[PDB]
Amino acid sequence: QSMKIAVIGQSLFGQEVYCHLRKEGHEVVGVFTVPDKDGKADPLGLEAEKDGVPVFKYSRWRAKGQALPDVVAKYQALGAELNVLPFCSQFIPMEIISAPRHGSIIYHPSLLPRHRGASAINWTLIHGDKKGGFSIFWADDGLDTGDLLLQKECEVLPDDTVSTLYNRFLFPEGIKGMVQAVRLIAEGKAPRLPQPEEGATYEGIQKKETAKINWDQPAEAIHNWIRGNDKVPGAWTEACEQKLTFFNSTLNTSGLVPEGDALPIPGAHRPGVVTKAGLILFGNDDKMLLVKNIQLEDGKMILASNFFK
Repeated sequence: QSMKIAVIGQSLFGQEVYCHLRKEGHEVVGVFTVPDKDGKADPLGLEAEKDGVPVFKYSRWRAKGQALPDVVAKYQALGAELNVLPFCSQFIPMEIISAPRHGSIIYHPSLLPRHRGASAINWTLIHGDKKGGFSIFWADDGLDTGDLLLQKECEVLPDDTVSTLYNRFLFPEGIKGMVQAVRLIAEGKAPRLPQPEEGATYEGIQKKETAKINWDQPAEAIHNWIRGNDKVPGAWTEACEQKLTFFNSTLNTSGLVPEGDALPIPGAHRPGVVTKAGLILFGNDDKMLLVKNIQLEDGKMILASNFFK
């Protein structure tokens, strides 16, 4: 009923799940989160520090092919009965996952078995999926193969980005879903729903490097690529001697015409055009998409229409 929980996670999502668990009467025995980065502490770590809950910060969890003995010891002192992984950027070693009585439950922002692995919201959108959602699932010895506890779906809209889909649904409903899952576990009523084999896909973490734009694709695929990396890590290309990151794409180009200032883009099927509406780009089908914002290599964010000032 009133459980000793280890929270392994990060970000405001992790903070909120932490706060709710405390409000429901559970004891958070410890929090494992990410290091400060940079000069900025993780908000879940800061909140737990306010409360005097143990807080441990790690980027890597392993050495010599095993869980870090340091982390195992710190973890074993806590006596956790359940692990909750609200927003966890990596896979946690099996030695920690399998330790508690009640097991480990994990939030994953896609409709498992679709998009197993990291960056699942990015891959949802990169593939132009028409539905998306999140799962809370029981960790097993596999990679995001564990039985579901609950799953909630939402419609994906044609210009949705990682940030808009997260803020509209996966964040607010996902927090609610994790909290509901813990309540069911506390009550001894949590479902176990084995994942079907049909439709399983896997992708790994999407770092800035692999967000580089492939121009040899139809406009619709390039639009899905840009929005599926917006805002993090940010789809990019090299143009005008710098690395430019593109945000806020749309395929609504009704009434637009390709007149303005050329933006030559090595490797693209046609040059981009800077217009009053934004940056017009062409896919390899000579169809257009429109990018409204550009982030310069130095980090400055601009309206694409203002690129040449």
